[PDB]
Order: sequence, then C-alpha cells, then structure tokens
Amino acid sequence: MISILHYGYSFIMLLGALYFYLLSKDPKGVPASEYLIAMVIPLWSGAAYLSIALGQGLFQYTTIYYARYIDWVISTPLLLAALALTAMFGGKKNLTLLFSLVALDVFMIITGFVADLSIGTTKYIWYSLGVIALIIILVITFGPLRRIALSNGTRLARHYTRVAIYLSALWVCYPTAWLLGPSGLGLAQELTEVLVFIILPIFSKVGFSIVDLHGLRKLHQ
Amino acid sequence: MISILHYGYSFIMLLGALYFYLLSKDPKGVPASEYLIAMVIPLWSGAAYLSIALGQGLFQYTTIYYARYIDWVISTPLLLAALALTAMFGGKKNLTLLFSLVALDVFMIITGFVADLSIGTTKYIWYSLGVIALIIILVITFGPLRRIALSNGTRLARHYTRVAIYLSALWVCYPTAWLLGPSGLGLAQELTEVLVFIILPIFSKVGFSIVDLHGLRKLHQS
Amino acid sequence: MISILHYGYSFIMLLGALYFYLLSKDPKGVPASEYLIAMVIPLWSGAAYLSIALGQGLFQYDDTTIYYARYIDWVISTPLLLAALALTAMFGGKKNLTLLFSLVALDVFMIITGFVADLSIGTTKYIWYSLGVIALIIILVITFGPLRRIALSNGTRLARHYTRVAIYLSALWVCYPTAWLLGPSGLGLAQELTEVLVFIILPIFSKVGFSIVDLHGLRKLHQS
Ligand SMILES: CCCCCCCC/C=C/CCCCCCCC(=O)OC[C@H](O)CO
Ligand SMILES: CCCCCCCC/C=C/CCCCCCCC(=O)O
Ligand SMILES: CCCCCCCC/C=C\CCCCCCCC(=O)O
Ligand code: NA
Ligand code: NA
Ligand code: NA
Repeated sequence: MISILHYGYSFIMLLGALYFYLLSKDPKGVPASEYLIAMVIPLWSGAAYLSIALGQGLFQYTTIYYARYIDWVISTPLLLAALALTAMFGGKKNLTLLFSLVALDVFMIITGFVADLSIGTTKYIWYSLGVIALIIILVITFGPLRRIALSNGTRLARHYTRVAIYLSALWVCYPTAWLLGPSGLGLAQELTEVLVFIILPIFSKVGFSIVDLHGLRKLHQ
Repeated sequence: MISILHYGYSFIMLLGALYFYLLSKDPKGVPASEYLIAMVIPLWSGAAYLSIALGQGLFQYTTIYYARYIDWVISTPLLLAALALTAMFGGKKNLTLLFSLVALDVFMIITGFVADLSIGTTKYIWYSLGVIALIIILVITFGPLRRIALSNGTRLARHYTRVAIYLSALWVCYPTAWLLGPSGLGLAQELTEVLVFIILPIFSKVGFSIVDLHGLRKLHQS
Repeated sequence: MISILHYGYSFIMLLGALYFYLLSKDPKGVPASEYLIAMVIPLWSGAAYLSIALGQGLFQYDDTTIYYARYIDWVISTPLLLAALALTAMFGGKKNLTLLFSLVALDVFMIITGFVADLSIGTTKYIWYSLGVIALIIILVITFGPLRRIALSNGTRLARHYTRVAIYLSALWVCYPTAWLLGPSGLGLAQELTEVLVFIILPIFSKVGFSIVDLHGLRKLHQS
C-alpha cells in the first residue's frame, strides 16, 4: 500500500507540474520565475517520493523515510520564495528577507533529519530548534512580509493573506505529525503518518501553487 | 593505467584553467563571469578526477566512479550557464531560463548517480528520467535560448549555434556510453568507458570553453 | 571538558547573533544583507558546534577523532565571511559579484580539501592539504590585491576600514591550516585538547569578533 500511495503522489505531482507549465504559456502578467518555482517544487517532490515507491528512499534505524528530507530541503525553501515573491508582486523585491526565510527553512528541515537520526533528549533538542525556526518563519510571514504585501495594494494583500494562512495551516501539521509519529512519541502508526505525509504535501505543493498562481493571474484583469 | 589516465586528465584541466586565466587578463569585451565559469569547470573536474587517480573517488557496489557525479553536478550546470550567457551576450539576461537549465541539469546528474546505485528495472527508470531532462535541455537550447541568441544579432547567433551543436553532440555521448558500459548493459569494458569519460570531458570542458571564449572575443570592437 | 567547551561556544554564537539582530534594528546605512550574513555565520556555527557538544558531530577514523561538524560549519560560515569582506570593499560603489563568487568558490574548495585530507592517510592527506593551502593563498592574493583596489576606489575612509578587517581576517585564517597540520589530523605534534581549544577560540574571533569590527566600522561611516 505504501509503495502504491507514493506512485500515486508522484503522478499527481507530475500532473500539477504540467498544469503549471500550460499556465506559464499564457502568463497573465505573472513572471516566468513564479511558474519555474511552481514546477520545480512538485517535480522534485515527485522524484523524491518515486524513490520511496521504488523502495529506495528509506532505511531501518524504526523506518527513516530520508527521501522526505531530500524533498523538503529543496521544495520548502522554494515555497517560501513563492510566498515572498507574492508579497512583493508589483513592488520592489526584498531578497534579503527572502533569503532569511530560505536560511531558516533549510535549517528547519536539517534539524528534522538530525532529530530523526537522534535518540532521547537529543532528538527533542533538534526538533525544538526546528520548531523555533518555523515560529520565526511564521513571525516573518504575518509581520514584515505581510506589511510588504499591504504596501502593494488591497487586492494583492488580500491574496497574500489567503496564501499565507493556507501555507501556515498546512506547515504546522508537519512538526505535529512528526512528534506524534514513529520519529517522535510513537503514538500514531507508521501507515497513518505515511498517509498524512502523502495528503499534506499534495495541498502544500500543488494546492498552494494553484491558489497562489490563480490569485496572481486574476490581478491581470 | 586507469590511475595514470586520471592524473593526465587533471594536468590537462590545470593547463586549460591557466589558459583561461591568461585570456581573462586581456578580456576583449567578454565579462569576468565567463572567464570565472571557464576556470571553475576544469579546476573542479581536475580535483574530482584527481580523487579517482589517488584511488578515493570510486567504490565496489562493479566499480562506481562516484567522483564523476560529484564532478558533473557542479561542472555541467556551469557549462549550460556559459551556453546561456553566450546566447544573451550584448542583450538583457534571462536568469529564469538559465536557472531552468541548471535545475534540469542537476536533476539529470542525480538520476545518473541513483541509476548507477540501482539494479534491474529501477536503474532504467532513473536513467530514462535523466534522458528526459537532457531532451528538455536540448529543446530549450535550440528553441527559446537560440531565439534569444538570434535577438542579439547575426554574428552572435552564428557563434551560439556553433557552441550549441558542439555541446549537444558531446553531451548525447554521455548517456550513450553509460548505457553501453558497466553501469548499464555491460557491452563495453571498464577500461573502454574510462577512456570515453576521459576524452569526452576534455572536449566538453576545455574544448567547449576554447571555442566559446574565442568566438565571443572575436566579436570584440578594437 | 570538550562537551562543555562546545556548549559555551554555541551560547557565545547565540549572543553574537542576538547582538547583530539588535544592531540590524538601527542599521545606520548598512544594508540588511550584511546583518543577515553576520547572523547566519554564528547561528550555523553554533548549531554545528552544538552537535559536537551533544557527542554527534564527530567519529573515530584511523584511530583519530574526526570533528566532521567543523567542516559542515566552515563550508557555509567561511564563504559567508568572505562575502561580508567583499561587500565591505564594495561599500559605497558598484558591486563585483564575479570577484565575490570567485572567493566563495575558492573557499568552498578549501574546506572540502580539508575534509578529504582528514579522511586521507600518508602522502594523499598532504596533497589535499596542499591544494587547500593554495586556495587560501589565492584568497589572500585577492584580498590584498584586486579586492583591496576596489576598497581604495571607494575612498580613504572605507579603504582604511577594509584594510583593518582584511588584516584581522587574514591573521586568524592562516592559523587554521597551521593548527590542522600540527594537530591530530596532520603531524600529531599538538594534543586533541589543545586543537579543540584553538578551534573554539579562533572561531569566536573569526566569526563574532570579525563582524563586531566589520559592522562597527561600516556603521561609523554613517552621518546622523
Ligand atoms: C556542500 C555544499 C556547500 C555549499 C556552500 C554554499 C555557501 C553559502 C553562501 C554563499 C555566499 C553568499 C553570497 C552572498 C551574495 C551577496 C549579496 C549581495 O549581492 O548583496 C547585495 C546588497 O549587499 C544587499 O543590499
Ligand atoms: C547539489 C547540487 C548543487 C549545485 C549548485 C549549482 C552549481 C553551480 C551553478 C550555478 C549557476 C551559476 C550561474 C550564474 C549566472 C550569472 C549571471 C550574470 O552574469 O548575471
Ligand atoms: C564548488 C565550487 C564552485 C561553486 C561556486 C561557483 C561560482 C561561480 C559561478 C558563477 C559566477 C557568478 C557571477 C555573477 C555575475 C554578476 C555580475 C557582476 O556583478 O559581476
Ligand atoms: Na508566488
Ligand atoms: Na559563455
Ligand atoms: Na561586510
């Protein structure tokens, strides 16, 4: 079941990528960079998840689905880049703030991987550092980044706020599932966690970009 | 023999690097970035191949020359960057298209590594995904990227087209040799593969940049 | 003692990071990028050194202990330090990102040769070490040659500051390959504990010290 679920995930990522490619061909005032980011996220995630489907992206240590971290260490900084470019749509870019989010995010995913490789108190030290990174990401998202979105007009700010809540709601689920699952307290079953880390990312990756791109395109007319 | 051949490769990379450094001192309207890229490619490749010569960049799994993938994952995106900056010479840059090529290329090399670590059907799934990335790279090269080259005038477009064909011809040899060699169908002997992945990269790396830089320098006024 | 020393290091990195954050809130004409770089260096290093403190960022190889977390630290922290140095030289003028990325490329190569040298034995070790030293020399040639000339093109006051930070960085950085060669990873003249203290004290000056000196100098160029 776990293999088939991952094949399914990868096929959905492939379909998402193709949809974003088709949209890119009639861009409606949205820059090519946004479409490129939208395509890389699912294609890379699809590849990583394909490795799990093929029985490669995991080892016994509990099962570590290490391919998930290879996925997220690329896909999640690109998602924050997407979020940051949305806030900045129609205005001056702040690449300093954007790379601040990328740095926090890459650190967050790494602490997760290290936490998964750790045992006892050490595991939760790393996990806790990852959660602290996420909180700071959310502080930036609803603080200075949102203020940039507001500086770019009511219609853009409305859209940014929607995508900001969408992203934030999904992202807090990841460390919650991690803590509950085999990598953490072990209250939730492996199969339950596998389904969560199949369904969440479909919404976090393809869902997010459908909502993000459609909203930005709608600002054209 | 395999060790000595790799020492030779590294010495040629070193010579190439120094030649590009000397050219950079009298740039003839070619930007420093092009000279930097031209030097990094062979220096990094030389280092990677030196590790093979010293017996470090390979393990038994059949022999995997993993240092080749460490080489290519840096050297091949830089080569496409070089190609893209050539198309854009004299005009506005399209870094989106450039990073599209970098992303495709890094994926291509990784699928190769994963394919080399795989057995049976799984190997050829990864290989096939790598080939699909290469096809898209070539489609970009002769499609949108060439159209940018054409927007920058007759003489630049002529040069870009030459370098584009040079690169494309060499690059399709890599997945061909891979499939024929021990990593694939195993028709070719290890020594045969080692020689191909010594001679190809000399032309793909040092050869390419001699052709690319000389062509751009020839466009210089006064 | 080695664990406690690393905990101490990480706490000092954390304090440095917070100080640079507070400075960033009243920037005095210094761009946000400089403050971001100043914070990333110690935070990343603190993380890497925390792994050593917890007993994770090291393994036994050739009977010697390899502190592999130091290389994970440096491969990110040292290119960011040269970026900081390069942006100082370019302060008030056109940027040269080609020269900046030249330094980043040399630096990342340097740290990798170090790691490979640490994993190597006999002549092979010193081939890698030697390539790393050659990278450092070229970095220093850039620092006192073309990069300094960019600093001079941005006026007397900036060039004076750049030269100070350039000497500060250079003096600290030549110590790293010296300690490495003398210590367990090299000739084995110096004891593990000696090396551990060197690679605790040097980086406090190389990371937090450097940025205090760099940022204070740039801020002092502001007229309020
Ligand atoms: C094993 C893998 C190792 C990978 C190693 C990765 C190193 C990360 C750092 C790179 C240098 C950062 C470059 C900084 C670019 C300069 C920023 C700039 O242009 O500044 C503009 C201005 O200062 C703002 O207002
Ligand atoms: C694990 C894989 C890591 C790969 C990292 C990327 C390798 C290096 C290639 C980067 C491409 C650099 C292109 C620079 C564009 C310069 C454009 C300009 O001159 O304005
Ligand atoms: C592993 C070692 C190499 C990794 C880093 C490679 C860096 C070299 C690549 C590209 C150089 C980018 C130059 C950007 C030019 C912008 C214009 C300018 O201001 O000069
Ligand atoms: Na966006
Ligand atoms: Na070029
Ligand atoms: Na600086």
